[PDB]
Amino acid sequence: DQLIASVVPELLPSAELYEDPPGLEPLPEEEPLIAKSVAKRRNEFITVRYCARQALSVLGIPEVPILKGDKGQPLWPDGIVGSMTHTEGFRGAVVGRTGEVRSVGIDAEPHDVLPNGVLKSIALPVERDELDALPAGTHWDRLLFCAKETTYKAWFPLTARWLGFEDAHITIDPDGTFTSRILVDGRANDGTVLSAFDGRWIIDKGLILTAIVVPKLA
Ligand SMILES: CC(C)(COP(=O)(O)OP(=O)(O)OC[C@H]1O[C@@H](n2cnc3c(N)ncnc32)[C@H](O)[C@@H]1OP(=O)(O)O)[C@@H](O)C(=O)NCCC(=O)NCCS
Ligand SMILES: [Mg+2]
Repeated sequence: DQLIASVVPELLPSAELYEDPPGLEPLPEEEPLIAKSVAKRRNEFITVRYCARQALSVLGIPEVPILKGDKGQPLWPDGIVGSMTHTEGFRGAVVGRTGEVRSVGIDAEPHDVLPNGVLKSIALPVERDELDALPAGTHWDRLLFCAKETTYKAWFPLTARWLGFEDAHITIDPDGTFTSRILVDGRANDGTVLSAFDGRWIIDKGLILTAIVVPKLA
């Protein structure tokens, strides 16, 4: 039934909430990050971290703050990878152990057309042609955007480098998979090279959810 669980492997626990339940609070160490933030931002930050801590507990990790690094990335415990996402109607998180996977990214977007002008900013010309050829009945522009954001979230923990929308070609399959091909140098922090990612996607509840797992080194 759950969206994240439908697009990631069983060994990565996940949790998701569609509303902000009453009474949640950040951990004390997290409060400074949202002390001057509007209510919508506070709620998304707090609720998503409740989900992340639930998933962490399945791995046997007890309550821990989830702070943000220099580029906004979540700072997980040593030995853990994970990803979080929040949009109106969705907060979700997934975590895993570094002994089982290398990286994970997820992203939820509303299943609506992109705002005016955004497709031109995020798509390669060839991608625009590809999207126009896909079957009618899905907002392929929004799916592409979501998949590219997930690509960055899986890439950044392994490279510590920017990846722009123009720096990867994403090909969407109607069957619920996609691929991301990196067009820039793919050197990762540990000396390996990233060149392509395999992704999965689902549309339900008026939402798109995309996910990439970078698998354990073969
Ligand atoms: C960072 C980004 C991908 C977030 O995606 P989004 O769809 O806007 O927002 P989401 O709600 O899905 O995800 C937000 C969460 O991403 C996570 N995040 C932020 N920066 C991150 C990073 N550098 N690496 C990994 N995860 C990151 C955080 O946990 C954040 O939630 P928090 O602030 O409550 O901790 C997006 O805002 C962005 O800046 N994109 C530019 C880079 C990009 O997408 N390149 C395309 C590559 S092909
Ligand atoms: Mg999003």
